[PDB]
Amino acid sequence: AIEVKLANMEAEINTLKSKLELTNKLHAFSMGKKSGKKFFVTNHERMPFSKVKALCSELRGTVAIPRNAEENKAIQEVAKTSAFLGITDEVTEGQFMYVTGGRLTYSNWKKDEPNDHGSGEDCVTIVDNGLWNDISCQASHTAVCEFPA
Amino acid sequence: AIEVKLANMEAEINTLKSKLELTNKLHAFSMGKKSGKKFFVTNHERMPFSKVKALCSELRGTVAIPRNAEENKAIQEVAKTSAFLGITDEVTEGQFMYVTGGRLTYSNWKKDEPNDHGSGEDCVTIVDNGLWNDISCQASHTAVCEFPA
Amino acid sequence: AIEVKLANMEAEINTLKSKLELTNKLHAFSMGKKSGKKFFVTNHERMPFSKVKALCSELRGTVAIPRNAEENKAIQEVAKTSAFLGITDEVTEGQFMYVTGGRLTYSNWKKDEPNDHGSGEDCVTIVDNGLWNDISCQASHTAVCEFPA
Ligand SMILES: [Ca+2]
Ligand SMILES: [Ca+2]
Ligand SMILES: [Ca+2]
Ligand SMILES: [Ca+2]
Ligand SMILES: [Ca+2]
Ligand SMILES: [Ca+2]
Ligand SMILES: [Ca+2]
Ligand SMILES: [Ca+2]
Ligand SMILES: [Ca+2]
Ligand SMILES: [Ca+2]
Ligand SMILES: [Cl-]
Ligand SMILES: [Cl-]
Ligand SMILES: [Cl-]
Repeated sequence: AIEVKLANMEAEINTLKSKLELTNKLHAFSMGKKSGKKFFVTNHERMPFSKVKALCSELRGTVAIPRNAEENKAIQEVAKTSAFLGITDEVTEGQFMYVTGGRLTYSNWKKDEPNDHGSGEDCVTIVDNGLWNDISCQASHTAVCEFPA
Repeated sequence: AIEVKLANMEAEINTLKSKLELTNKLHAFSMGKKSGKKFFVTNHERMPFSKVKALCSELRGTVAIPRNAEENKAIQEVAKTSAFLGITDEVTEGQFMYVTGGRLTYSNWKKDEPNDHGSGEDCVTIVDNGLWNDISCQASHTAVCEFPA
Repeated sequence: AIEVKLANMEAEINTLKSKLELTNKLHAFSMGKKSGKKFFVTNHERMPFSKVKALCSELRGTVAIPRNAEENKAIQEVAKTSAFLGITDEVTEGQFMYVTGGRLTYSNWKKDEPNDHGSGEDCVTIVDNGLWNDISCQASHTAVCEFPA
């Protein structure tokens, strides 16, 4: 009994793991995930940067970051409005870095941006043109999370 | 060995449970669930109130109920068309009650409504502009379920 | 007590099985699955027929198959563009069959189709107005999968 039931439950657990993996594949598919491409998702809610980071972190994802023009357009299409990107110069003013770490390898700054305007701007929002504008991390913009290809 | 295998399997199960909860959170988010707000969702199918109740119950949710103007707008945008709300005045005519219990707090009745028109109207539909109209429970309207925040 | 921990594990696993089933049901509901009806899903990606089959099969579904006009309309609404159907005449030219078996019954061919045009056309796409056109299986069209009622 004991050992047989124990061996069975290991197979029951592996079966459930396979099923959950499949469920995740189906949900990603219905969410628009393209083959071998990272995908972006939003609940269309606007909130401050820290809340977006906490929200995407919970979902085991990260705040959306475009690494090229294609991804930048992908994020733009998903958000439909201004959306925070996972990029900030909070550590050293004027020096933008990915929240995941490192200096920028691609950018699409609007003319004369980033400018740390007025009282200060350490976050970044992709606007309705695909262009970028640094803005207050306290302002509320659309939450867009990113998941791996 | 046995006690160690069992311990290791309990660990795997806990991990699977967390992963499943993550799948549920990502799904709700992708479908528009707002932070700290109830999750409203529909399959766009129209059916009698009894069927709507059975359907949401089977999903472990309940027929959508607007507790305030914010929730009412939320349900309105998810439904798109006329949809049943989890409210009826089946016990005492004129006394609308939530299917989950309690007297109606918030309401958004249309002019000249509720009117218990014709042979009687004990159910409620959110219609145009998000206003409410009492209607026959046997009539077919969109099924919108709600899940907790 | 080993036996008590084992019985609890059995209860934990069964609880997970029920919860995963609920997650699958809720996701299908959110994706538009109507009661007693099969449902269709797409990620809007365009690809050759063999890729669509492979992808749908992996999700334990199949390339969408319109068995009647209601389903055809449903597939048309989900796809939004030209999409492959789970129907081909690869086995015997001129004789269309479902990928899962059986000779084609209901059909919605555009005038003068199918025509096995040029070097040949053994696949089928639902196009404009929801009508059908036989096309090369090597061409890339929208991937739409169907799942059981
Ligand atoms: Ca600063
Ligand atoms: Ca700055
Ligand atoms: Ca700026
Ligand atoms: Ca009555
Ligand atoms: Ca009444
Ligand atoms: Ca009425
Ligand atoms: Ca042929
Ligand atoms: Ca010919
Ligand atoms: Ca042919
Ligand atoms: Ca043709
Ligand atoms: Cl700031
Ligand atoms: Cl009634
Ligand atoms: Cl072909």
